[PDB]
Amino acid sequence: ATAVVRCRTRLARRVVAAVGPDGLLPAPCESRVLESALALALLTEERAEADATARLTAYLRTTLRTAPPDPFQCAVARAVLGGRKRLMFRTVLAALGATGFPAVPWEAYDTRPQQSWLHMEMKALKVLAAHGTGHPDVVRDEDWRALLPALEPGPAWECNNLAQLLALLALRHSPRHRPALGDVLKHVAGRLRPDGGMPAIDGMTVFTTAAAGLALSLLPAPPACVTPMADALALRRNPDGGYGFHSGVAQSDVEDTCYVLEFLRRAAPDRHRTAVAEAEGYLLALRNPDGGFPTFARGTSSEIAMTAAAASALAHDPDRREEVDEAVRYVVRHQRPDGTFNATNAVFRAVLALTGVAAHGEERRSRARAAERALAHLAATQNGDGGWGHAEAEPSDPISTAYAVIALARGPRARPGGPLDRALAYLVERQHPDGGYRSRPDQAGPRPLLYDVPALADVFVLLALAHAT
Repeated sequence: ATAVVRCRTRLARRVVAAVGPDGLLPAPCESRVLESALALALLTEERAEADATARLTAYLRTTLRTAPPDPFQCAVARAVLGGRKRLMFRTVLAALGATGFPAVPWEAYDTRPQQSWLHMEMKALKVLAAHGTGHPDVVRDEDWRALLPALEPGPAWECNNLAQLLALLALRHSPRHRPALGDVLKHVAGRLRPDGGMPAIDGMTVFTTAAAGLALSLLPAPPACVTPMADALALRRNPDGGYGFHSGVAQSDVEDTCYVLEFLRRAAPDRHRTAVAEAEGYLLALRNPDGGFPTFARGTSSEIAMTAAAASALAHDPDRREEVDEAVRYVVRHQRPDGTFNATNAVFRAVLALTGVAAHGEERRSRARAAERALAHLAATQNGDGGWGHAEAEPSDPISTAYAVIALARGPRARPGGPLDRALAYLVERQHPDGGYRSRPDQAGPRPLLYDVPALADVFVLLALAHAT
């Protein structure tokens, strides 16, 4: 056939091959400087795990020399080797001796409990700031109580190594929590990767399996493995009907749940009808009065990408027309004067909602105009090699390009030399001999700090090729 179809075929064979007999696509996360530096600080202050501390140290020196991350993580590493976001990051550096502690009232550190990861991280930072400024009396019992999960053995609570490491750095100052510290330090040291670093998270297998299942379910003849992958996802659903990003993550989120719902709707709508209905209920319970959807917790601000993803995922059931149209109207109202709302991810989400949801009359025209401007922004920012980078002046990467391809697949048909044609040729050219893709990562957490789940590059390119072919 075409070079594009041969590319899609080799990639689909690779993604299918990577799915295991348990139905999951493994998605380990690479070591990250921030968590590796915090682990080094913790083990060093506790004079523990000598072999792990030396490997962590060599990992940090190597990584600064050969592949340095963003400037914040570099300063964190050098500290250990030698709005609300600003408060968090400055307190981390101050905890490591790199800057002064923010001169803020202590209430600056208090956060809403349902943002449960951030809540524990900010309690830990409050405790470090209270001790670091010489006011340990400030810490109240409810501050310590929020940190208790960090003293449980096994993998980190919510798969979140940053939250556990910050909590332990705080807890080692408390005489009544120190009996539990020795055992967890053993578990922490046991997490080091082959390169000697600490990963940000245990993995992203739920997110990655769902997105791959969706991509596979969009092929002309989906492979048989979509059924065990649907099964593996549905038996991991949380009590509220939603999905966390990995096994063992109790905090459901909208983005994971939308990928699972979209996949299940295509691959197992009857076999998993109850899981489908429960994920729909999860999303509907989260919807804000303005018609948008938050990332995790209702009452928190609606976000464009989450609003667009939920609109698309809910559009299947005709009983939800009202909710879906309100969400798409929210997307139209929030388009920026340059057609926007990395750069290409939100455009992808918005364009699929703008063109997938059925509409006629004046609303059809309004949505069509919005999608045109978004696809025009993509055409205007396309790089000479046919790809897109994570911002307009950045070199191309396959994942940013994959997102743009999914959106452009909803525009006019590919013409030779046109933007979609050139983007597909870019992806064809970037396929590695083993059939896969290597890419700059685009997942962030805590925003804007990137972490690298390499399995996602193959999956998002496959999703793009499946949409575009």
